[PDB]
Amino acid sequence: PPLRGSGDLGVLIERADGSVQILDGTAKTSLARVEGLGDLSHASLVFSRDQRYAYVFGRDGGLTKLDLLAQRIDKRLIQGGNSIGGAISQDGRLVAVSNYEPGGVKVFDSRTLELVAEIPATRLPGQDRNSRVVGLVDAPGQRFVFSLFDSGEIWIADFSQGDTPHLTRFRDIGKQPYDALISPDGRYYMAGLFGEDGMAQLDLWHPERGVRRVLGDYGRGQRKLPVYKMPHLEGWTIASDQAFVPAVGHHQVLVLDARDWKQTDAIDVAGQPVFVMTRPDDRQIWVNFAYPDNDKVQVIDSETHEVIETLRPGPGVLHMEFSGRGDQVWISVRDADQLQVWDPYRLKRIGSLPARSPSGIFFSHRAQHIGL
Amino acid sequence: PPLRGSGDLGVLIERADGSVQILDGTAKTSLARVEGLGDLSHASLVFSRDQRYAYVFGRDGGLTKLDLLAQRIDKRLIQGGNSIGGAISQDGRLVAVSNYEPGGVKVFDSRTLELVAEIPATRLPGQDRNSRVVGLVDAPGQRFVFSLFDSGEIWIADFSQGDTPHLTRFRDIGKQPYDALISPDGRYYMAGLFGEDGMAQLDLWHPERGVRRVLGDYGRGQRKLPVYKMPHLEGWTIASDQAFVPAVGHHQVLVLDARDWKQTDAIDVAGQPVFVMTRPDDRQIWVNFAYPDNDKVQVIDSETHEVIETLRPGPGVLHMEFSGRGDQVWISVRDADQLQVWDPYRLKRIGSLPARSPSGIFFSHRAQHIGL
Ligand code: DHE
Ligand code: DHE
Repeated sequence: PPLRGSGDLGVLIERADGSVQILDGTAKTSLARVEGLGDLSHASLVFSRDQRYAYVFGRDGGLTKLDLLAQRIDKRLIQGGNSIGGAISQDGRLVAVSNYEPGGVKVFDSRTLELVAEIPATRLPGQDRNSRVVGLVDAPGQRFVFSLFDSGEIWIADFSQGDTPHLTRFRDIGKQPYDALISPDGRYYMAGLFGEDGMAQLDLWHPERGVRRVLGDYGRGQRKLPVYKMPHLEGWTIASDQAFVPAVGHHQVLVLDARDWKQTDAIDVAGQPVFVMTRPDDRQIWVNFAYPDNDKVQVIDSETHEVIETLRPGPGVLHMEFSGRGDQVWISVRDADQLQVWDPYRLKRIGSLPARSPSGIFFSHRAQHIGL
Repeated sequence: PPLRGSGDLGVLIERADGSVQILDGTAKTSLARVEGLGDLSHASLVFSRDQRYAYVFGRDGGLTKLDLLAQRIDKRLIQGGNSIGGAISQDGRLVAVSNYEPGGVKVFDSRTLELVAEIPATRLPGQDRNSRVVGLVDAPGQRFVFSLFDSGEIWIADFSQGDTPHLTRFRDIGKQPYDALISPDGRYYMAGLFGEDGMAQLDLWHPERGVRRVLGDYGRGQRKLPVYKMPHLEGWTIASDQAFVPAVGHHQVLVLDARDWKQTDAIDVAGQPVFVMTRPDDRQIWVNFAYPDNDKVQVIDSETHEVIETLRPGPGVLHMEFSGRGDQVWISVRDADQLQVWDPYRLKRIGSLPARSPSGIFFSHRAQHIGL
C-alpha cells in the first residue's frame, strides 16, 4: 500500500474469527482485515516504538507481530500456556509475556520474536509447576515488573545490562495478587489482592523500602467471589489527585484520593463497572459495564461526580479507546457488529464501521507511553 | 522512500541554511535533509495527528507543511509579520499562527494550508495596528488561547461550532504579557508578565471565573531587563505537584508548588537556565543554559534537588528532546555541528550526527499531546 502515517492507526480485535482490522483514525475508515491470529477470544496488544507494528497476545498463547503498514502478519509464534497482557520494554527492543504453564515470564526480541530470556516463577509444592504470573508491566529503567499469584510475590526483572536480567524478589506481599497496574508516571506498581484485601504498592524509585499495603478496604472482603469476578486493573484510571476505579462486586464507581489511597466517594452507576477510563483532558469519566448491563456507556463529570449522560451504543459494549488528543472516543459494540466513533465533547456518534464480534480497540499512540 | 513507521521520526532545525533533517529515532541515523524553508534563525514546529507531516514556523513568517515520509516540502507559504510558535487543533484539522503585524491570529486548514479564520487583535488607541499576539497554544475542546502583549488581554478562540470562532476576551489581566504556557493536562493557561511581576492564570475548565494572578514574585521587578531576557515559558516543566522553572535573570532553577504556586526551593545551576526539562519518568531535571554557559547541561535529581552530573556535550547547546518512553535524549550542539543522542539513565553519549548549526529538535510523539 502507499505511504501513510502511523500516528492515527488502530487495531480492532475481531473476537470470534481470530482476525483484526487495521483502522485509519483520521479518516475513520477500515484499511484492511488480517486473518490467522488464532484464538483472540481474549486478547491484548502493545505497539512498537515506531508505531508500525502491533504485538498481539492471544489466549491460545499466540504472539503475532503485526505489520500495520504492510497489513500482514510479519512474524508469529504460538506457545501454549502463554497468557495475554504482555508488555514492551522502554527502548522497544524486548517484548515480555506471562505464562501459567510452567509459570513465569518469557522475553522475546521485538524484531525477530526469538526467545531472549526465560524467568521461571517460584516453584509450587506437589506440582510439576511454578507460580502463575499476573500483573506484568513495563517500567522505567528497562524493567519489567510482575506478581506471582500462587506464591504471593512481586518481582522486578531489570534488563538494563543486556539479555541476562537482574532480579529483585519481594516475598510476603499479600495472598494471591490477581492483577496489577503501573501508575501513569511509571513510579508506583500496585497489585490487587484476592486472598485478602488491599493493594501491594511498590515504589520503583525506592525498591529498598519494600512493599506497602494501601487501600485496605478494597477487595472482596469476606465475600467468596471467584477470582474471575475481581476487577480488571486496566479498568482503573489514575489522575493527579483522584483515581476512578470499579468497585468489587458493587454497582459503583469509586473515587479515590490518589495521594493517600483512600476512597472519598462512591458513584452509583447502571451496572457492575468493568473499565473506568478518563477523557484525556480529565474532565469526564467513561464507564462500560458487565452483562446484563453491557449495552450502556455512562459519562461522569470528574468534578461533580454526577452521571451526565447514559449512552446506549448497542448490545455488548466491550471496550473503549480515546484518540491521543481526545477528539474521538472509539466504542466497540460486539453483538451489533459495529465499531462506533463518538465525539466525546458533543456526546454524539460520528460514524460506525462493520466488524465481526468486535472487542478490544487499541490505537498506536499507546506506543509512546510507559505501561501501555 | 521505503515503508516505515512515523512513531520515532525527529525533525532537526538547521538554523543557518534554511534546512531541516529528518531523523530515525530507533536507528539513531539521519534519513534526509530537506532544504528551502527560508529563515529558520528561530523556528518551531508541530506534528499532524497521523505524524506524517510537520508544520514548521519560521522567522520569515513562513509556514511549511513538511512531509517526513516522502521527505519533501508538501506545502509552503510565507506571510511577513507572522510569528513562530504556532499550534495545531485537537482534531488536527486547524493550524494557528500568531501575528505581530498588524497583530492577531491566523488559522489555516491542515491539509491545504488555505486560510480559515483571521482574528485581529485589539486595535491600539492611537496607532494604525493592533496589539502583538504572544503565547499561542492549543487547548482541549477545539480551542486556541493567546495573549495580547500591548493590550494585556487573554483571548480564547473556540472552533467547536465551525470555521467562525466564538471569542472570549479577558481584559486587564496584567501589564505586557510576553509569553504563555498551557499545563500538560490542558486545564490551566498561564501568561508571564513583562510589564509587572507575576503570572496571569486562566482555568480553561471554568472560563466564567476569569483570569487570576499567581506567583506574584516571578519576574524582573525593579530590574530594567529587556523582553528578550525574560524566560522561555516553554522552558518550564510542570510536574503534578511541583514546577521546575528558570529564574528570571539568575543562575538558579526554582522548585515551585504547582497547587499554591509558591517557591519551595531554589537550585544553584552553572548558568542562566533557558530550558528546564524533565525525563519522562520525572526522576531527573535536565537544564541547558544561555551564553556563555551554553556548553553545559546539568542533570538534577527531582527528589533531592541536587545536581547529579554536569554534561559538556559541546559549544552551543541550544535544545533537548526526549524519546516518548524516556530511553533517549537528543541534544543539539550548534557550534560543534552535532546532534547527539544520550542515554539518560547511563548518562553517556551513544550517538552524534552531523548537522549545520543545529538548534531545535522535535520528535513525532508530540503529535499526541495537547500543547505540543
Ligand atoms: C490480563 C487481562 C487483560 C489484558 C489487560 C492488559 O494487560 O492490557 C484483559 C483484557 C480485556 C479487554 C481489553 C484489552 C485490554 O488489555 O484492555 C476487554 C474488553 C476485556 C473484557 C472481559 N474480560 Fe478480560 N479477563 C481477565 C484478564 C484480562 N482481560 C480474566 O482473568 C477474566 C476475569 C477471565 C477470562 O474470561 O479470561 C477476564 C474476563 C473478562 C470479561 O468477562 C470481559 C468483561 C468480557 C469478555 O468478553 O471477556 N478484557
Ligand atoms: C515564541 C518562541 C519559540 C517557540 C516556542 C514553542 O512553542 O515551541 C522559541 C523557540 C526556541 C527554541 C526551541 C524551539 C521550540 O519549539 O521550543 C530554542 C532552542 C530557543 C532558543 C533561544 N531563543 Fe527562542 N526566543 C523568543 C521566542 C521564542 N523562541 C524571543 O522572543 C527571544 C527572547 C528573542 C528572539 O530572537 O526571538 C528568543 C530568544 C532566544 C535565544 O536567545 C535562545 C536562548 C538561543 C538562540 O536563539 O540562539 N528558542
